Amino acid sequence: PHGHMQTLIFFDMEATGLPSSRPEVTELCLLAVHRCALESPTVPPPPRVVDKLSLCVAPGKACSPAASEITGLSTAVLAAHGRQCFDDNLANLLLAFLRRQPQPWCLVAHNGDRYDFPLLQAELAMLGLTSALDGAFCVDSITALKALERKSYSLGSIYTRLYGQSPPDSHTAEGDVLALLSICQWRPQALLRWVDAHARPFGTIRPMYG
Amino acid sequence: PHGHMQTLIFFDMEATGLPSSRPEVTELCLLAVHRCALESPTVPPPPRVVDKLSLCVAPGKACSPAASEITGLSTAVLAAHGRQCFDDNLANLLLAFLRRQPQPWCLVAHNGDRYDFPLLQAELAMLGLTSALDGAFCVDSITALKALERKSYSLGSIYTRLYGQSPPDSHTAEGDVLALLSICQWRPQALLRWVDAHARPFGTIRPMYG
Ligand SMILES: CNc1cc(CN(Cc2cccc(Cl)c2Cl)C(=O)c2cc(F)cc(F)c2)cnc1C(=O)O
Ligand SMILES: CNc1cc(CN(Cc2cccc(Cl)c2Cl)C(=O)c2cc(F)cc(F)c2)cnc1C(=O)O
Ligand SMILES: [Mg+2]
Ligand SMILES: [Mg+2]
Repeated sequence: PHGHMQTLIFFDMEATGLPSSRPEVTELCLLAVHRCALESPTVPPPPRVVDKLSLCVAPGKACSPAASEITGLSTAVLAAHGRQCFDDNLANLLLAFLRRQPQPWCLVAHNGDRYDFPLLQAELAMLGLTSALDGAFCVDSITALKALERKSYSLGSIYTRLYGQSPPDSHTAEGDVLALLSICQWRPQALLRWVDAHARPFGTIRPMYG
Repeated sequence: PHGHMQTLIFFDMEATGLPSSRPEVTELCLLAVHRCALESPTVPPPPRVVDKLSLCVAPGKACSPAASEITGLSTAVLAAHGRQCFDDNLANLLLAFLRRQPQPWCLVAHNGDRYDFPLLQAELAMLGLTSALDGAFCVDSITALKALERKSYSLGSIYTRLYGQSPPDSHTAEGDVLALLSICQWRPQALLRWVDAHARPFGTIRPMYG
């Protein structure tokens, strides 16, 4: 018996590779927007009032050449920049950031069901924090945007169809979240309605592995 | 006997007004850059690998009309977006974010000595966390950039003198930090040298009030 989502947390991660490789997180971005920014609003500017967290993470293994080409990250470069692994302090930081947002929380990620949600659950499981985000909800924006539009349903393809130019910085987690936000601002009332109707408990997401 | 700063945390806050008004924080942005991004690098792009935290904060009082005009924030709007006050959870979040960066840490803020540093110390003092950032260092970028250039020494004026266009989004904490970073990337080796030579313990910054 959940109510209306109060915060939409636009969410994207980079990783060492695709799911079949048992990947690890290399970058994450959370962009928390209060529902009022969508309910009561060429390309729309982001809301003035948002919370943002963008962090790089040292994975415990090498990125694949393909992963490095598309994400612009490598394990060696992350290490040169002194990045720390996905550890208890990181999980605590994520939770403290989420706690600054009104509940209910809904993570919104493009192909989140395939990529971002199961990998986040796997990282948390490795720390023994298997219930840390049980109270959050989640939606996959490709599922939402397909349903609403009813071709390619990549961020870039959607954005270009809606706006005309290409999105900026397609190759970072932050760039992806910002493009997703812009898409979500096209018809924001409808998007928000769909999320409220379809949000799933994060606890129902199985870890990608382990 | 401190060594070389390992992380430069470009830092800007918005507040309810100027120091003589006993102001409170309304927005903060931390952009942590590893020294290697400056030491071993028209307008330079930001480094690929950075950590960023941008948060809005509910102050315990109204912003002045002048503050609202220049920052684009008001107490009522922050409240409509469900923002929380500057509390223990916030202080913990800030520390957890800083702990993901290699030490020594140096906060870098434009007119930081007048604005950002004393107000941060005042907020922490109100929570009884008077030593929380004792291990950090700080530099005021107006002091640095004056010394290095050796007219207006605002962010916009410097940026325009260095690059040609105007900076983007002069009216947000994040916009300010990003412009500051761009300025710092002009002659980054010299900037970094100056910081290492002049960094001050954050503990020597007196609270703005109280
Ligand atoms: C097609 N669109 C996406 C693809 C990915 C998969 N990638 C990037 C990647 C793309 C190609 C080849 C490779 Cl080798 C890699 Cl790594 C990830 O970084 C990624 C992240 C995750 F959170 C868990 C995961 F398994 C992979 C992530 N997000 C989107 C998006 O639309 O936001
Ligand atoms: C002139 N440049 C700046 C001025 C301020 C002062 N302001 C903005 C403001 C400007 C004018 C009139 C008003 Cl009424 C207000 Cl509020 C703050 O928001 C501010 C923040 C602090 F951290 C503590 C403080 F006391 C004020 C902050 N930063 C810069 C900068 O260069 O980054
Ligand atoms: Mg993605
Ligand atoms: Mg400032």
